[PDB]
Amino acid sequence: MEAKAIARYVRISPRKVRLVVDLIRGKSLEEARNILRYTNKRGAYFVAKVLESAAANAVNNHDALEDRLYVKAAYVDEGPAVLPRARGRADIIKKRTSHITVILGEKHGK
Amino acid sequence: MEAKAIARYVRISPRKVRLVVDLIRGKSLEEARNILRYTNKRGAYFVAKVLESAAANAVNNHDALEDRLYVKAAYVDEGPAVLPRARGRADIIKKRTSHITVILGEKHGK
Repeated sequence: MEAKAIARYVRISPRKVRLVVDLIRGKSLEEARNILRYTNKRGAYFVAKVLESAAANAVNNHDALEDRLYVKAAYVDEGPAVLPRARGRADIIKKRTSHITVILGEKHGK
Repeated sequence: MEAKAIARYVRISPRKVRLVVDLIRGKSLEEARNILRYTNKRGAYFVAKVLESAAANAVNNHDALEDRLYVKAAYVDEGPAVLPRARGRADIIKKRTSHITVILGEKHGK
């Protein structure tokens, strides 16, 4: 009935990612892919990656049909702040992370 | 997907209920409540019921704070069909029922 995928600790600000997921909510899988390819917003690549994982889960788990898939939900949860360069005590700032969730469903199913 | 509630077999056409859930997606819990109270669309009552169930679960069981809750996702799936008559031959579907899902989460992100 439903397929989903989640990407955790993505190194992008939730505020930036939110801009991208709102573009694809409610769109067919085909339309969502097209939108993400032609937007130039930082974060598109990461959202496209989760979308492709959700589609694979739909096809592998429930043998759902990709041409019937659409984005029922897409949202972002705030992750912890993290210090890049792991541990090198230089002079770098802290960046926020995001957890991205995409849920796909198909028009007419079982 | 912090706190989720679902209402199944709602005897209202998915197309009609969708117009209601689109209004509250992404809003804070308090604003969604006011939106539903003032909206004069069929299905508002059933959406309100699912929202309140999700809110009760979030606050009572998940120890989440009502002031930080927002509608991360809200969507409608197509449910079983209703025939034109209860007995005798039928050659068309009258309408479809709907399943409504609402997922609440805390603050930041969208």
